[PDB]
Amino acid sequence: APLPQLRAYTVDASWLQPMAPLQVADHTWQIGTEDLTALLVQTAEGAVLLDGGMPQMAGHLLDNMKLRGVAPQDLRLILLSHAHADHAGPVAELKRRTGAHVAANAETAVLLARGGSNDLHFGDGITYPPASADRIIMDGEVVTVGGIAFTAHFMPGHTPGSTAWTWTDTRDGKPVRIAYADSLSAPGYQLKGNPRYPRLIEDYKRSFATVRALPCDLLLTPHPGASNWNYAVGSKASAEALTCNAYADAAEKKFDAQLARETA
Amino acid sequence: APLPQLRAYTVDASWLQPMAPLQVADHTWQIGTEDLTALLVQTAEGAVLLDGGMPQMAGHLLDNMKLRGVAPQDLRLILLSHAHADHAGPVAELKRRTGAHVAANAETAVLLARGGSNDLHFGDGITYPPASADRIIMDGEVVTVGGIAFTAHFMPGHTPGSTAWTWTDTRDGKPVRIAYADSLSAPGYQLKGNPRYPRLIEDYKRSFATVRALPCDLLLTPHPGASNWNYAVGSKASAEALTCNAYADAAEKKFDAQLARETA
Amino acid sequence: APLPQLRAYTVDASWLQPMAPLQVADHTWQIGTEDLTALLVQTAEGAVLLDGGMPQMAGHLLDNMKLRGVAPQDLRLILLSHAHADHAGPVAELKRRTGAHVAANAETAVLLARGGSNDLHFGDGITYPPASADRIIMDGEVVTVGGIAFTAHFMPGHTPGSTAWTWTDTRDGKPVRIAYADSLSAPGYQLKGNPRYPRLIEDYKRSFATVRALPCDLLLTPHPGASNWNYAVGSKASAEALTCNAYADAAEKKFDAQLARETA
Amino acid sequence: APLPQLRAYTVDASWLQPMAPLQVADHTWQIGTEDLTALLVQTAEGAVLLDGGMPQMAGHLLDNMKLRGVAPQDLRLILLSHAHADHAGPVAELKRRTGAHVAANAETAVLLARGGSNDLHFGDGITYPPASADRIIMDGEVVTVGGIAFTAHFMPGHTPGSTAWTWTDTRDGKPVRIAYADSLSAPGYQLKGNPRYPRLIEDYKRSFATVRALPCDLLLTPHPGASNWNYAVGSKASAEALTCNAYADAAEKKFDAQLARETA
Ligand SMILES: CO[C@@]1(NC(=O)[C@@H](C)C(=O)O)C(=O)N2C(C(=O)O)=C(C)CO[C@@H]21
Ligand SMILES: CO[C@@]1(NC(=O)[C@@H](C)C(=O)O)C(=O)N2C(C(=O)O)=C(C)CO[C@@H]21
Ligand SMILES: CO[C@@]1(NC(=O)[C@@H](C)C(=O)O)C(=O)N2C(C(=O)O)=C(C)CO[C@@H]21
Ligand SMILES: CO[C@@]1(NC(=O)[C@@H](C)C(=O)O)C(=O)N2C(C(=O)O)=C(C)CO[C@@H]21
Ligand SMILES: [Zn+2]
Ligand SMILES: [Zn+2]
Ligand SMILES: [Zn+2]
Ligand SMILES: [Zn+2]
Ligand SMILES: [Zn+2]
Ligand SMILES: [Zn+2]
Ligand SMILES: [Zn+2]
Ligand SMILES: [Zn+2]
Repeated sequence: APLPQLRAYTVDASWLQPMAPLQVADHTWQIGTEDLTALLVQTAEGAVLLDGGMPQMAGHLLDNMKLRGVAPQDLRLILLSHAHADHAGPVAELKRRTGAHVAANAETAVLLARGGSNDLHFGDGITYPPASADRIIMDGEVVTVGGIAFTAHFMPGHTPGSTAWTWTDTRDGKPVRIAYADSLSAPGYQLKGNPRYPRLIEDYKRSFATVRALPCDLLLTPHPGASNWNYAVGSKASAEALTCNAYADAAEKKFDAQLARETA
Repeated sequence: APLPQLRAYTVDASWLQPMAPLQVADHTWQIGTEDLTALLVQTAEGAVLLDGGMPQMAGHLLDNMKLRGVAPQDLRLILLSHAHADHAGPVAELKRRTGAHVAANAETAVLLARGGSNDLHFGDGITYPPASADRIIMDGEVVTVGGIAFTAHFMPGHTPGSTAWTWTDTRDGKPVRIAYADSLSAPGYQLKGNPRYPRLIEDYKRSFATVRALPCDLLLTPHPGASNWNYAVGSKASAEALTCNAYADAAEKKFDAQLARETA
Repeated sequence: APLPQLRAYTVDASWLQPMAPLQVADHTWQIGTEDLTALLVQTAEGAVLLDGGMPQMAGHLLDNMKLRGVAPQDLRLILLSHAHADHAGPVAELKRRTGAHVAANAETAVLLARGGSNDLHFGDGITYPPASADRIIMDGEVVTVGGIAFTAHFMPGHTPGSTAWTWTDTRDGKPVRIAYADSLSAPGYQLKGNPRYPRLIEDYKRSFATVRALPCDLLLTPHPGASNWNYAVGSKASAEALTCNAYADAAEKKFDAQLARETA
Repeated sequence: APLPQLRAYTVDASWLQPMAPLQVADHTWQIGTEDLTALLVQTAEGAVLLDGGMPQMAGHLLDNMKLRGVAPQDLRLILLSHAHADHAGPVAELKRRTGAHVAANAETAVLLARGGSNDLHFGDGITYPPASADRIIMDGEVVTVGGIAFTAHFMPGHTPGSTAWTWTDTRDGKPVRIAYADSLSAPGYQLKGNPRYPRLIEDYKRSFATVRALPCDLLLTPHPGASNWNYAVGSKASAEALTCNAYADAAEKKFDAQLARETA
């Protein structure tokens, strides 16, 4: 009766379905897969990547960047929603091959520094190659790259270092306010009385309020289905998208229903 | 006209005035200096150290531990109020010579991991030897060592990872509630509109409320004068001590007066 | 045509076949599996663990330590042959649950710090949870725990930080010289002209000489079959064991034959 | 009788005497001070910095880079001779302000990661702000930036991670072979029987041989006086420079004389 074999982190095939760059605004592009968001922001002094997807998407991300005429040495900064394997996967590899820097909060940095191991909820089930954060950022801090300002809004819950990012792009000269909000889901989390996360419910609730007040004309999420995006239909991909008010309100209903039946 | 020489971190002589162990409760001992708190908690399965003082206090701390009959290999865990050079100084050296582990929150851990460099307010002026946190702890988490439970209460302000520690000791069988609260001071901090700490005032204000609600019969602070302790007078050292309500209220008045004249 | 799924590191079932502690000398015990070595050395002031095996062996190792009456807080130090997933697997978990310290050379430490990712030969195929080395040790340095002295002998090759450990135990008062030598194999390695390891052949050759001159009356290896141990047969497990001279000489023949046909 | 105050690392004033860029070859420039070498190599795809000097030279280095028309975001890579405070001082600050990457061997990386603390010979006397290495390089590995190839040659001694760097520049179309060799000095080191560095003498001796065989038409050292450079006299600065054979031979004589009188 030998000990069990290691099991790999296997996801849906749509999460790994490569797609060509889809334009969101004048400078923002979706370069991930059909069901996993990876945002590229092209500026005058370099490019910014927000999330990367699964660990095996590093090559694909570099291909799409090459399609936009962004050389590896042109990727200046990597930003994260939260340091889980399905969003921060290729960060370590992308750092070795692009010469980019990684800005994250303290909670995301320590999790990224241990490759997602010892997760508060998942343990060691979803390990990815570890990467080191180069710059610790605080709640409400401003990151500027080539004239575009990225504001961090801490929204703890899914992970302690969950972050929503907001910046103002243009839609052919028309200023658009874009908010990239993190996941508000608690898949399988023990919500009440979790010894690894005592103030979990208080963090989630305040985070629901933080997403509602985001300056946002167009919302995006690490999973496009969470904000009702559909990357397949190209031009019509943002048609049935959700506001921030709808996003936080629908996520809270699921949280409360889950919180209620957890007591049963 | 050469570039200026490096300058060392020099403190008051009372901060480095060694003192014999002073008993606080049945298991809690003060083993630091006259004006710098270093708390030793002796249990059945090992000892816990809360803060260490200046970097040059490592030898003195080990001497006082030897006086209490605590061998180096008996120090099991090191806890921190905040990872500044005058409180977390000897941590790196104490880890090499005691085989102890260090529990800290994410914000304190990243600061401890870079030896206090790149401080949000002090820059590189107060560098100390870096040490690595072994266990990341969350707000309200419980650390237990030999039957004594240590609860963490996040109180950001002085540093982003400022933590107050509470535990229940005895005073000859009589249960006493001890709270070791961090500094609530902002010495020279730019409070309003600090780009390195945008939500600084909101963190301080909520932290004033957090210290008021601490379960506490006897309060201690990293600087004994802040809670009106006087380690010199031995038995009478806790006579004119302050409550948590008085501590947070007096610190807030100074904060507001400082906040008010900062606008001038 | 989606991107391929992650694959887990799967090994032979004998590598994960738990076994009861098998005594090697008066203080040295084998507490790993049938085909994976994990050595426990019990002293007067604590215990030392050499290697741990696969990542999923942490619980089993703690059980065997409990069988020898070694509490988790009695494990003082963890030593490594090399920081590959099949030998340094449970180190990160064993540190969280035993309060132990990890001594390794610089090369092993950086590899352990990135969880075996970005391997010089294996890439990211064999990732394990990352752990941090607490004490950097040099070639020929002495580690002492409870009167037993452990000498490190650098033997680069399999990994840049490969280390053989030697110490003198007793066999009922009779002093025995034990050498725990690392693997001398290069499974699938590109030997000549490897850009990630330019001086690879020079390191291997000098390492063959280093193992020959080890003070050794009884040799052990991370894979028991490499030194012709057979952990199943209990008392007869060390019968057909190899000397250090035979071990290094047989490994060199395979290296040269592999080096010769690599040119073809 | 209080404990002593911390003391700062104070050097000679010539070590901090800023100087304008002095041209060494078509692409190599000296941008440090009069008695501390900091080499800038300008290529088609970016710039490379070799060493930085004292920690307070970060601003000066960026000024000289601005004089050569090298923006901060144009510094792609930082290379180190050894991670002591007087050569690797501004690395941490230069990483935050240039978006550059740091390549170092394992031994230099761990020392750089702890800010030079716990030195094998100096203890905590010469602490500098810690920085993290982004890419671990092996002995003889090739680093290429914009068509210029940098070869690492490990030469342990002064520190375990001491590295000499060689590359081929031009002197108006004429190919020149430049070797930047590390210090071969052991100032105050205990050479024979040092428990922190057991094989110290063997490392130094083999390192004397490694510097002799360096492909070198023009040698430079972290301290210009060690190779008989004189940065003050501008055009005549490389007049009385030493070969590699002379450099290693003169350093060995001092080592042996020091080794001989250490036995007395
Ligand atoms: C770690 O990755 C996730 N979880 C899993 O893949 C497994 C472990 C599972 O929960 O079944 C996780 O969190 N995600 C999110 C998210 O909203 O972030 C959603 C929607 C669910 O999928 C990924
Ligand atoms: C970094 O150490 C401190 N600051 C200094 O020593 C210098 C830099 C200074 O501010 O003049 C700091 O913070 N302390 C506290 C505290 O309450 O924590 C008090 C009361 C003031 O002294 C120390
Ligand atoms: C990373 O673990 C090893 N390699 C593998 O499991 C796969 C990747 C494989 O090479 O097929 C590795 O090295 N080992 C050794 C050793 O001597 O250390 C031997 C004998 C072969 O197995 C393990
Ligand atoms: C750590 O910096 C050094 N040492 C000191 O500054 C003090 C501590 C001292 O030894 O008196 C050190 O090593 N250097 C070298 C070198 O060759 O690298 C030389 C020539 C001497 O100066 C610097
Ligand atoms: Zn997730
Ligand atoms: Zn997800
Ligand atoms: Zn402080
Ligand atoms: Zn203080
Ligand atoms: Zn291996
Ligand atoms: Zn193996
Ligand atoms: Zn030096
Ligand atoms: Zn020097």
